[PDB]
Amino acid sequence: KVFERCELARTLKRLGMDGYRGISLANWMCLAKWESGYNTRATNYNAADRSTDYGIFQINSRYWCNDGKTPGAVNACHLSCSALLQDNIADAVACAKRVVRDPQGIRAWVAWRNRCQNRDVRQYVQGCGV
Repeated sequence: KVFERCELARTLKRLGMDGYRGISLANWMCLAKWESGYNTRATNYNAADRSTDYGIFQINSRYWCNDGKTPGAVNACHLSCSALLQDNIADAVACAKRVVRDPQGIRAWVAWRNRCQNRDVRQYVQGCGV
């Protein structure tokens, strides 16, 4: 599923993401926007290390979910990577929360550092009623 902007903002708010571990909804929107264009079925294989990024947040198989084909990988979210490809994003959200419970927080995603950090991210949630 490819979410429309405001639809996703409200979906994330309903799932408890607004201010989760200090991260505003607009930061999560900026992250989803740049990671996948709000696309839950997006996948990205990383030839260099044999891992794959899954879903709307492009969560990596090396540490977060199990896809069985990533060498010496772990599954910190304790989910099959398939769960990160559903139209319903509850599991992907549960996993993104797990990710940010670690020290780095939202900084875990380099795309967030490149396109969201220290930027005016208000536009991602404007007019969405969140």
